[PDB]
Amino acid sequence: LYYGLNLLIPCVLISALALLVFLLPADSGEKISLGITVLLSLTVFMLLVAEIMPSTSDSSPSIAQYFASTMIIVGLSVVVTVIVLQYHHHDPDGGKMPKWTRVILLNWCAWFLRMKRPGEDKVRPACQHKQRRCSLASVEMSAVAPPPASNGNLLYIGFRGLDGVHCVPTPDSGVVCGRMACSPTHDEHLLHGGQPPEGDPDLAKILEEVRYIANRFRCQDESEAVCSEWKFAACVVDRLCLMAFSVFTIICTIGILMSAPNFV
Amino acid sequence: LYYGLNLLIPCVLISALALLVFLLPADSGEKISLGITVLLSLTVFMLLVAEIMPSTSDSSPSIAQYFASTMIIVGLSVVVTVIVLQYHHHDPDGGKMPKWTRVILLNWCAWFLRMKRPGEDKVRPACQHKQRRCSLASVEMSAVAPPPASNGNLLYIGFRGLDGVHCVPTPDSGVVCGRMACSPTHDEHLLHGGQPPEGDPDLAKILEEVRYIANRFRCQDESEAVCSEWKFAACVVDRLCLMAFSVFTIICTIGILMSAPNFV
Amino acid sequence: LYYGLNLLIPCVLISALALLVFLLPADSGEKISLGITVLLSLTVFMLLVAEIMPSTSDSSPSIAQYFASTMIIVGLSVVVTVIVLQYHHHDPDGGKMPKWTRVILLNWCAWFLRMKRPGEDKVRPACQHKQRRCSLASVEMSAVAPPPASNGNLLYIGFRGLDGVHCVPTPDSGVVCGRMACSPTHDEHLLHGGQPPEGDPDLAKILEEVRYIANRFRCQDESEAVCSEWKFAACVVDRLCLMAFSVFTIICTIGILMSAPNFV
Amino acid sequence: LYYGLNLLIPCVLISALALLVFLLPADSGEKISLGITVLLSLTVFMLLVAEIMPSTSDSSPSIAQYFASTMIIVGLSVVVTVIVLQYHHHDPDGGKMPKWTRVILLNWCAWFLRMKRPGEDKVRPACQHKQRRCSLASVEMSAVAPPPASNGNLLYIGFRGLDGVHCVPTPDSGVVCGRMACSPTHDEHLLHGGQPPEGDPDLAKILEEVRYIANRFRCQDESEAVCSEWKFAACVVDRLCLMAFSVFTIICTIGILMSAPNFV
Amino acid sequence: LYYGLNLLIPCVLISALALLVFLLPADSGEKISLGITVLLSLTVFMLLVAEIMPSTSDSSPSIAQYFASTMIIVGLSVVVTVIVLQYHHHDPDGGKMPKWTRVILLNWCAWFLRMKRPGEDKVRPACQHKQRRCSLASVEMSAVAPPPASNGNLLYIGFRGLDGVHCVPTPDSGVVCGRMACSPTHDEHLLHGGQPPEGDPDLAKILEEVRYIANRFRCQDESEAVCSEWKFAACVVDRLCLMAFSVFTIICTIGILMSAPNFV
Repeated sequence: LYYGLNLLIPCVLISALALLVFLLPADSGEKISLGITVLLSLTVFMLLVAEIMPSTSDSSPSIAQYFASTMIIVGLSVVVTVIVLQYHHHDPDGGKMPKWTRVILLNWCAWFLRMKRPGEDKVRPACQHKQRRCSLASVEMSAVAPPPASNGNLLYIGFRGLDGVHCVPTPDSGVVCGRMACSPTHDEHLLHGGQPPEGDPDLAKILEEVRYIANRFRCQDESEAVCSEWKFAACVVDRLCLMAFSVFTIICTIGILMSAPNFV
Repeated sequence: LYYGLNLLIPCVLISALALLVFLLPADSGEKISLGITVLLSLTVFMLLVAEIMPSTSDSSPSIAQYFASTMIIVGLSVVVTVIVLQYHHHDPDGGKMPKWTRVILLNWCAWFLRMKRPGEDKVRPACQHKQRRCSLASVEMSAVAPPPASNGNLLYIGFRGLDGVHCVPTPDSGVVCGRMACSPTHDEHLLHGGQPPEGDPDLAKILEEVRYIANRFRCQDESEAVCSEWKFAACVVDRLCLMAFSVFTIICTIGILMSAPNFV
Repeated sequence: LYYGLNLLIPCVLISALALLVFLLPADSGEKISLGITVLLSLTVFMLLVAEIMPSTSDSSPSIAQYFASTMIIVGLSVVVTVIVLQYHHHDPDGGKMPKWTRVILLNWCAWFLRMKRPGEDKVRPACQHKQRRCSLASVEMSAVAPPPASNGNLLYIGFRGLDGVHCVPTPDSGVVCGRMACSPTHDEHLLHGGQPPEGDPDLAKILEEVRYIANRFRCQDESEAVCSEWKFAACVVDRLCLMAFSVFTIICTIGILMSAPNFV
Repeated sequence: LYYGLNLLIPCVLISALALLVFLLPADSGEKISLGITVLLSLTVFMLLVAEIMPSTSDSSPSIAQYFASTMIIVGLSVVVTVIVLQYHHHDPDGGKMPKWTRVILLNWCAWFLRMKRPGEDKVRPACQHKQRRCSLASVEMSAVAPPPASNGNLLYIGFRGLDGVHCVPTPDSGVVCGRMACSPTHDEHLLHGGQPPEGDPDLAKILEEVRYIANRFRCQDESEAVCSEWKFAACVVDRLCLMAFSVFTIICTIGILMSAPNFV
Repeated sequence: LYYGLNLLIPCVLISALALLVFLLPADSGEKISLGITVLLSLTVFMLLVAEIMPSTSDSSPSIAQYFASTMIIVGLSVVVTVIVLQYHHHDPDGGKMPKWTRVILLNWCAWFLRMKRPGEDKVRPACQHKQRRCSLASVEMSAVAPPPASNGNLLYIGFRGLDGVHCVPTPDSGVVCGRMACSPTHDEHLLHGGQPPEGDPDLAKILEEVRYIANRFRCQDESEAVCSEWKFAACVVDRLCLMAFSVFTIICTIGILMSAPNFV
């Protein structure tokens, strides 16, 4: 009665912790260590195995096969932890070349947020009207800008979209000579009470330095955004590995349960 | 004499450390590891158990049941540690969907600060006057703004409450044409000593860039505030788990004490 | 000859490391783990004890009592480590209510810097003149401001002391109409070369935003100062616990030494 | 059947983790610990060896030689981990004197990005035209500035290249007296509507302080860049050590496989 | 053949790692733990010793003395690690009073950079001319300012040297009334085109707030500089301890080698 419980509780707990390690968010600070830490908890347990199946007295290959399979599984998990952490730095050494895994990471992120399976993708409010049709705004295979949206598309084309209307307004809109809203129509005599349009050119340099420091801060902001994106990609890969290993763990448990009468 | 002490001191110390781990604040840096670290301290101790109850010589299911229960308890604690840490990042992968646990976290935070049990909620200075009544300022089921307070309500409606009087003063107050306090009454001839009301439009752009960098800093401030809120939620969940497991640990100790004569 | 040395060196080293852990500064990042790490170093050592005093072959309660006492001491130390770390975050959950331990922490900090024992408090340069007397500047039981000093009192009453002379100069000093030092005496005709006293009101808004960002930075400065104060309080509590446990460790060592002939 | 598997799976897993540790990016926070952590996982395993080859009962030098070789390999790896981490701080104590390893690190970084082996260096689009020739812009043995490029050469000569045309425009270009583009040709009567060219000298001091704080921020930016360069150098050295130890591990595995029939 | 190798390789590896731990830079984050981590690697190894020299079967004081010496050495190293880390925070509790170890740390830093031994101090380019003589600029026993240099002396006397010529130019230089270089000679009629010398006093307040935030940033810069100095001092003390323990380790190895025939 105590043998089965003492052999099942620790193994089941270790198998559950192995999955919980990946279920944890992308904590690059501790993950790389946590994945190994759990492994240590198994090594000590291996000693107890020597009591029930010594390496020179008892010959029980049945449970030894399952133990070796679990050891290989945890080793592969610890190894893939390093590959996952690799996506957090992207050192210049190379390896995981960019422009290849980004399309897969974006697809995974879109499938996690917007479910794709028939349970929620097909069974949902839909119609055959223009609300689900496609046009020049959807089919952008020719490198067309995205539609105007507040999720990072309206201000994107403006700020990040260099050479656009916000920075290069070459299209003749007629505001410089047709409208007077904050734009005098070819008014060359508009003087600031007898002075030029600018009180002191030093203000221009002050504004330039202010914009320079603002861009310096935006550089760190973009670095933090890239770090967050790398963390999200690592978490997505961890979730994928968890989903993949879930089936293997379930199969191993089913085999150990169905093969228990053969040994016990 | 030495057997009972040697079997009680380590188990009691481990049971106390298991609770102290949750009693620790929400230290995401070490908590995720600490919860596992303590577990290691038990694994080695398990070896000592093999001396008193070998897995193939002695059959003592009485204490084995309690040992397995303690192992399952610590495993569940380590597993819930990961669920708690999950509330610290809220990755885009999903899982703990927001807008559901926030109402429970706020309720727990309000109950911890403002006690709700009869010991302090009912036995306190109270009266049947307007000080405890309700009005349009308390019953805000129609999405009404909170009362004016300095705890994050007076400046909230002003700054975060867009489209309000601070940004969209559409209500005709009469200050633009009835009062002269920092608001000339339709005075179109008010010139800055012969110059327009503004010395140089470049100052407007300088102020705009200053406000832009101020908003950039406020973004990081809000990120830090959200991180602190997530840490507080994790600490609240840890305290809840501690309170829940306290009864289980007390019951286990009472059972081990009352069942000691059966084994010893 | 080897038995006594092998039993004394590890125990003495562990007892010294237990105290050195608290002697370490308030390193919240590693302390919480360090206190537990040392504990692990003892668990393995316990295995060696099983060789000299098996749990079912040898009955030696003499040294077993001291071993259990040391185990309880290290467990209490590890437990108090969590209480110490609790003073580093002060989560909204409650527990260590403020306004109670602050007066004790300040007293401990003043006693550590300014020694209070007769060895250095009484034996020091002193006299019965006004240098050691008290007046309205020392007896501030009526919530009086502290004396003017550069240790955080001169600028404190100025900046942090709202409603004072620096922000609300209600006392009629006579500088607005009696002195002309940076204060024209009721000079309403003082114009900036024909212009108002201010060139552009936009400069006022620029200065206001500059002061706003300065206050935003001062907020983080105050947060860091509070964190440093919490770290100092944790270090003070650690030093107090070290001083308390020093006597217990000395008594345990004296007992083990005087009781050695009984066992050895 | 179980003996060979139980002796091969753990050893192979440890050998793979030893290489994966170096395959991990330059994580100075955990690397220094990770390299040692894996070592611990071997120590416990050594205990199991005592079951198959006790230190006083069985004499099997064949596998003992391979075990000692693996132990020495992991020890050398752990030792070189410290030398790698040394490149992350470069303390004033000395040791790894600069100006010597920089030329090797740059060469390694250029070889990793731009492959040098014949597989990709020689087999690639090339021609005997000027596209592959050399001139005064390529042969810069006389300390000549690099060609103008956007990879850190166009703005480098401008900002970091003190005493240049951007800061010391001594070459007579003729813009001060030949061109009027933002440079009045010796126009001494150009007044800002009756005022000097500058409205207020205080703006000059404001711009000077703005540039001072910008340089203060650039100092931290350069510190972060140097830290990133040190991390990249550490990662390059780790990859080099990995490539070096790969051949040794392969040779050890081949020897253990070919020498298995002698022992088994 | 296997006994000697199995007893020498682990001990030698541990002795080398003990020194490599100190050879590592002053990593306060991991050092405090690393020093203890290595210790754990020894505890497990101690178990193996019980196989060759049980605590109740074999009496071998020869190697037991060396084992106890190594244990005491590693314990003293771990203890001194805490004293080294103490120099990283300098808590208000006291202990290592400043103004005493600073002169020793500076001397050690100067001896490490500028070698003092005859191998490099005496054997170097030197002469008996004024290049090696002393004058009022070298003998500064009367608290004289250091010579003008770019290593932190030219700008030091200017910025940090309050009450100097940069802030208190009391010496009558004659520039206020003798030179017109950015200093009108008692020109009271110099008006900014009919306006006072300053366009708007608000610019003075803006510059004052800019300087205030610059000083706030300089405060954090000085804090980081002090932290770096403390880290350098800790690294210097670690190197000193390494050099001290090198002789002890060499003596222990020589003794173990010369005393091997007595035991083996």
